[PDB]
Amino acid sequence: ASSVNELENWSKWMQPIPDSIPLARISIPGTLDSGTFKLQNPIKQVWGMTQEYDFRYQMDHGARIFDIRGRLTDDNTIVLHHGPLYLYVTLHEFINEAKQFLKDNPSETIIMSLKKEYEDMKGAEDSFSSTFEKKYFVDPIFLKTEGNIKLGDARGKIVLLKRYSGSNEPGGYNNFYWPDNETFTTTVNQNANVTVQDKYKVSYDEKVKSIKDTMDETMNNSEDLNHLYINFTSLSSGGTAWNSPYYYASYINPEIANYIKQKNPARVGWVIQDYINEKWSPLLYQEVIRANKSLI
Repeated sequence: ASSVNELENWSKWMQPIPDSIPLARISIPGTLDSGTFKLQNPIKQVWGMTQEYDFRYQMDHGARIFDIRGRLTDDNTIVLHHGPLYLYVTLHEFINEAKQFLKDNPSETIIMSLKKEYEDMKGAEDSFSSTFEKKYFVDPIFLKTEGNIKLGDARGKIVLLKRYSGSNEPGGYNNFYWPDNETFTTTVNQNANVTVQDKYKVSYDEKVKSIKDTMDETMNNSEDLNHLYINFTSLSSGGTAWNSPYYYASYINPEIANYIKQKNPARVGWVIQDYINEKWSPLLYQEVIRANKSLI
């Protein structure tokens, strides 16, 4: 309704935000490689794994943006993958948890980034894009409206963020440029712009600076509703032992959590991170949600 105490309820933090506001303006916490919580093997975790708890936990902690990577199986089904590794998760598994969360908390909405992570299996009857639309995207939860999506036409639906080419069914965010490992800017739909900082695999120093720099612009340009700001706090960088996404996340998450606190911004943008949990002292996702206080 009209109170900043509705931002402290994670499951329904999107309730008090007016139905007028374009999803881009709102600042939302997200999860990188959302389906890696099932990796329990040691040599698998230090490489793949970027999250520890399931989707529902992720959503109950305030997360609304999910990085979903997939591969086409010969059984004609889309499954979650981290590079070549088969995460023991599937798409239906994700779409079903979303619906569950959205039924219990209809005041919310989840944005689902979908990207082809691995080459299709030979048995594949149809293509990856076509198989997704024909068998999944056709479900009624997926919002089929485009343009600058308002929080009003998104409640209860799933705002798909296409990150795969060859789409044929309208709905959500259209596939835009997006180069490998770096910060960039391009134009999305009719009325929109995107500045994304996906600088994975880079030094810790450079990384932190890139997050702060990117978050610095979103802060100044707080009233440009026509501008998407995706800020990835993830540091993939392999190296195994204490180089893993977990080692890095221990510093970056709290680090950025303070940055947002101290500065007391009016906009922080869509912040995607690794290891959403409650270990980290400051809590990034909570601070990202809180910066939306300016919208009520």
